[PDB]
Amino acid sequence: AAQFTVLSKLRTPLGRAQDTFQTIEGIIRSLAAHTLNPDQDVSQWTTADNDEGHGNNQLRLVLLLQYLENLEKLMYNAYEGCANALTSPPKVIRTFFYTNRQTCQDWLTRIRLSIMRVGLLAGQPAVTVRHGFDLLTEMKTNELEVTIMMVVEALCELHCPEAIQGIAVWSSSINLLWINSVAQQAEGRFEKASVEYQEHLCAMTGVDCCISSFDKSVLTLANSSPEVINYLGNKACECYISIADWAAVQEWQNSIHDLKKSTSSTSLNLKADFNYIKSLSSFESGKFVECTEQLELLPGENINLDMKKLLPNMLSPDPRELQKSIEVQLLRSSVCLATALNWQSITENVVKYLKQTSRIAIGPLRLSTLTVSQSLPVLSTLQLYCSSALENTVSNRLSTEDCLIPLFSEALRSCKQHDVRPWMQALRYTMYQNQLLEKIKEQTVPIRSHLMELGLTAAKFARKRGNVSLATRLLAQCSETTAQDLVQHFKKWGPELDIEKTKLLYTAGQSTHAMEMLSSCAISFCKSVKAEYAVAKSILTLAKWIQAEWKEISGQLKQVYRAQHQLSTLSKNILTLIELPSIESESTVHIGVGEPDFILGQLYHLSSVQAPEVAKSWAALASWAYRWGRKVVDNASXXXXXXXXXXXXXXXXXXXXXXXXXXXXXXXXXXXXXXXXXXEGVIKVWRKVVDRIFSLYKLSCSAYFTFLKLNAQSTDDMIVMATLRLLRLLVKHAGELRQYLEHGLETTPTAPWRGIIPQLFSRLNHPEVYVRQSICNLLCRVAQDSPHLILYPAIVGTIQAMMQDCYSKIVDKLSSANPTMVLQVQMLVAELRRVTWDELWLGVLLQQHMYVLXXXXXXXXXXXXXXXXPHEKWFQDNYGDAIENALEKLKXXXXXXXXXXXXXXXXYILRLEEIAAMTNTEIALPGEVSARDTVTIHSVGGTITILPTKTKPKKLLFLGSDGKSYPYLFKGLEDLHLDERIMQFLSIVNTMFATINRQETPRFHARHYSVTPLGTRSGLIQWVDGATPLFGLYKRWQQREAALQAQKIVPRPSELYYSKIGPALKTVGLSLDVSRRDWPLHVMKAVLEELMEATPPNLLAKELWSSCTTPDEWWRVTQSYARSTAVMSMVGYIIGLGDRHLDNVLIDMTTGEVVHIDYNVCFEKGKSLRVPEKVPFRMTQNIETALGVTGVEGVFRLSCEQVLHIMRRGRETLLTLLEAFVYDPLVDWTSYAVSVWKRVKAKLEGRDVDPNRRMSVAEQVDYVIKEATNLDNLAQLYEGWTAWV
Ligand SMILES: O=P(O)(O)O[C@H]1[C@H](OP(=O)(O)O)[C@H](OP(=O)(O)O)[C@H](OP(=O)(O)O)[C@@H](OP(=O)(O)O)[C@H]1OP(=O)(O)O
Ligand SMILES: Nc1ncnc2c1ncn2[C@@H]1O[C@H](COP(=O)(O)OP(=O)(O)NP(=O)(O)O)[C@@H](O)[C@H]1O
Repeated sequence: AAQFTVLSKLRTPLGRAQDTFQTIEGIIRSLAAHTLNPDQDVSQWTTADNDEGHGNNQLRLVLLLQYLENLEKLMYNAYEGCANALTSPPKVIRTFFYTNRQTCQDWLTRIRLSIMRVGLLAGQPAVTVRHGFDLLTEMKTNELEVTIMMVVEALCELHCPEAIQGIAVWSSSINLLWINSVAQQAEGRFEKASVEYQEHLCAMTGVDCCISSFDKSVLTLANSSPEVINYLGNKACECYISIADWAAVQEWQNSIHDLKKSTSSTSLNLKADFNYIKSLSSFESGKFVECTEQLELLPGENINLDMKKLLPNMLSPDPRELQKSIEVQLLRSSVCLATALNWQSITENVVKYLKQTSRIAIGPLRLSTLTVSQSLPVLSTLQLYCSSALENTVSNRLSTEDCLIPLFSEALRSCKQHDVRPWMQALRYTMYQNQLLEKIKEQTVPIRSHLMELGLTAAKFARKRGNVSLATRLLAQCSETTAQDLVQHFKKWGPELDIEKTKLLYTAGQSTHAMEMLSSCAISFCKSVKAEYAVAKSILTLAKWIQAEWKEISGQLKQVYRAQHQLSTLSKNILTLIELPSIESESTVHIGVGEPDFILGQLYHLSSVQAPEVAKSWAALASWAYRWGRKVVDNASXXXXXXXXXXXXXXXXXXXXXXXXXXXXXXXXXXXXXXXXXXEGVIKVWRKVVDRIFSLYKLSCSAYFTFLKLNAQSTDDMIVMATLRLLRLLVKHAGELRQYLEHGLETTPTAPWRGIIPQLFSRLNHPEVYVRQSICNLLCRVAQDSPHLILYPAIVGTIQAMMQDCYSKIVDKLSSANPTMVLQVQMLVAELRRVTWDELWLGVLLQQHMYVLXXXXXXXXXXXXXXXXPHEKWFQDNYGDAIENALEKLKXXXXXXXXXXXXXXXXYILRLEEIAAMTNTEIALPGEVSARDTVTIHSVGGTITILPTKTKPKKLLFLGSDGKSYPYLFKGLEDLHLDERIMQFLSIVNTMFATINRQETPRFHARHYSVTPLGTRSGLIQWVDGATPLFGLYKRWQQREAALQAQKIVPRPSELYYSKIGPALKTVGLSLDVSRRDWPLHVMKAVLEELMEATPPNLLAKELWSSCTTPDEWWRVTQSYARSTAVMSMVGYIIGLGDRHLDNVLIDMTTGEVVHIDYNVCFEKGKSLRVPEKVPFRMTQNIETALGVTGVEGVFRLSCEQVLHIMRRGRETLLTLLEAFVYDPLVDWTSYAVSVWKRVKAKLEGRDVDPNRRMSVAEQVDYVIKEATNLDNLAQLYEGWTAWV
């Protein structure tokens, strides 16, 4: 319909071009006016004949908005155009829409204000958000506050506090301190938002309107225009209603009435049916008489004592009204059933009522599919589930498990992105059944456990968002206004309830009381029957809380330590917990280990022994032991004295004792030192002391091995860290603690080692004997049941005998299960290596022509001819006279003629038959690290394409069993060994975002491809599909502009830049012959400014908008793009990625994510070039506009801060991996690697640019953004970078 309207020059059956606009404008204005006053009763939009017409009204309202959205897109494409998103319309249409652009834009900006209200009414925040952003962008020259209000409300409905915060900062640069409060409410903090709203209202009116609430001192620690006043007043009521605080609602109503009567506002009025609120309060309080009496005033069919027309007339198409109607119907059914209990008397009519209610409640879920939303409504889903549960209990009389709401504790780890309202609705309908159980004499289903589970989960979610009052009420209900009250009232779900109470006490501010309660609870849990997950959780929580207050708790730990070798409540409790009866001695930790630090180790050991099935207990103990072991070993670089004195039957004894442990080939050095100092039983004491010093490493190794064995449950990020630590300790110290490493490696599984395989292969040249054997055995074992990860590396390596015997053994071991596969793999590798002739001859001739102006040339030519002796036959039959020509020219135009002929014949498409072809192959694809069900190669592409201007790349495709094509890129003489390390690093970084990705719609991810080297110079790189280069959009825009200007090729970036820098330099005195270094800064800034003003800054934004189908999809794609850009910007700045031109940045229109390809200018290599680069990442005009109206002030900055926080927390693993990359014999860095590692470490530690000052995450993000967005740095950049676009 939209296409027909645009293609007809707006001349539809509705009338002329103006009649259509007038009709749409009138309908939109009427609907918008009805939003302000819900009593307008718009004809054909608020009335229906039955319950089915009402759903149709909402459907029609959504369709109208979709039609307008498509019409605008088509008009824009008609007068401006796109780049592959939409097809160019005919010339006649383009000519008409180009001369009428002003009228079309004026009409749109004229109705944009009403469209936002209509979108807000229809429950489609995406429409109003997009329209608001478009309206704000045009406002570059009191309608500004209304737009901000609608935009903030829409963003609040979408649960996007980051965008709200960005908008607050953006608006602060134009009396808008109330936006932050809405941001707080968008995160689920209803208790704090109401207080902030009251504080703002008391200042915008001058009259105090506060109400009684929880202690404001601890509330903050746990987490003038009439329109603004009314908006804030209504939001406060909404916040109070969300947590179901009826008393607070009544108090707020009284306060609002008093404030209105004390200021004669005449415009401030709460828009909320209080009769419905009173009915809800009465129903929840158990007073069914008052509830049924109050329900008679609400609209709709009378309470049960036709079925199709249950909803009343004049109903607004607002989903909020539908939710209220459904709630009223549910309450009526519940009251009717309760009165009927005290089976077809009053059970026959209620079933039909509930069935109709359920049929109506599925409307919103159905509408959620018409628009690609990727998610279902939350309140609407629970309404339908509650109706189903009520229907089941009315017919089964609470006798089947289907009568309960399917809300369990499992939602704790899968629904962290939702507020507490769903739990409130579930609890409201569950308590009714619990109370109803008292009127059923027959057997029923146990609801007490379900109620306890729901209450505990609701309390946990309430505490996680600062709602102390709600959490207190829920905990009290489960247990059947000041912190002191909570302390005096709280100090299969027993242990969970106790731990939750302790956590709430800690959140309220009483850390000492919470610690004491946890200690008392742990002492009892350690003497329980099961206590599996209860002891570990309590001990780990107590240990974590102790580290927080390390300054105020260090004194107590010392006292408890001294008390053990011979006290407050917490100290005595800790003493009793560690002194419990069933491996760490004080002698091995009395050298450089702090006294309070030993208590933590004992606590970790106790947690690990009381719960051997918990992986967390082992990981914590292993980490603590490893850190202290490294510290004691670094710092160290009675029985012993008695043994030495007895075995040596005054200064000599002291010297010998000092030399025995001075700095412990070691045996020879010790013997020489002893002989030179004293002048053989010293070997026993020396061995005993060296073994005692390495006790921490042994304990850490045992704990790490146990943790890895328990993961054959825990995040892979921790697994990679443990494996890296074990490998590093085994490489560094191998002979001192070999007894543990040997057995552990011989018994450890092979699943947690699939992430450090390259490091294992790299450490195969260790200067030891059993170390190499152990690594080889581990790799051989990994090959079994998983040969797709050892096949290519072993085959390439086998194609210093230490680095050869291991590879041969691995290949032999892997060939014992499929010799045919190994042979085919070797044949394929050989064919690929030989498919890298004409190219060699051309290169040799070109090099000789330049190196000529003797015997070296003759020798090189002879070697090349000897090396060259389907495709080779043709080359030989066509140029076999080369040898004769070279021999005749030895005693020289033949070489020049051959080179010229080759160059002329060079100026792509090849065939596989002439350059063999297998089928039904069972070889793994080149790179299947993450593939549970590996796909084998099925065929090979019959054609090969050669990429021009980029050396000699070959695009080869591979067929799979899944009938899908997998493109690849073959490179010759590139040495892609370093790229593989970068790709592995990217995967390790992505590994740290697994936890945060479970409760965030826009996932934190860094797109990357696979790199498979095929030797020392060649390699196979994966091809990225679905992502287009950013330069394409600029090129298409240039072509469109040229075509438009032709009526009434395109220049290259260098040609366009010089054409402007020439006259500018000539107008000041200098000339083009002057060196680029000696160029005025003002001239460069002026040319950059002139170039930016000529290019449109919304190319990418418009392309992304035109690619999406619905507003919801547009919002999802925009958020995905912002988060991906932030993640890649921080990753690139941390590693030091450079050369970020338009051809190296790709964009996936399907999802909105970005992906980089070239990585040869990493590790700050772009800073030292002919034209140095001073920007950390690309933040040009087009990149910033695609982020929205606020730019880098909202989601981008916050996402960047989050990414930096995660990296700073997990920098240990990144540095460990980088160290391994540095010490790699297969990586060609050319102490450059040491400098690179130090630079990365400094950036990760926050000490990027500072002598001794350590910056913060926010400061670092701000500094990087400022350095990447300033015009002074973008002007003095290479012209090929295209800083103006
Ligand atoms: O109360 P719980 O249900 O046990 O929640 C805890 C804990 O919550 P609190 O910090 O509010 O006490 C943390 O939840 P998030 O921070 O991830 O939202 C997190 O612990 P940390 O972040 O402090 O490490 C995680 O525990 P963990 O990360 O160790 O798995 C989690 O669940 P569990 O404690 O049950 O594991
Ligand atoms: N993984 C990839 N996926 C898709 N396209 C790619 C990939 N890698 C490179 N390309 C593109 O395919 C071509 C490969 O040629 P390439 O050799 O990378 O260009 P180049 O000028 O030599 N830059 P460089 O790679 O640093 O030498 C270029 O046009 C790249 O933009």
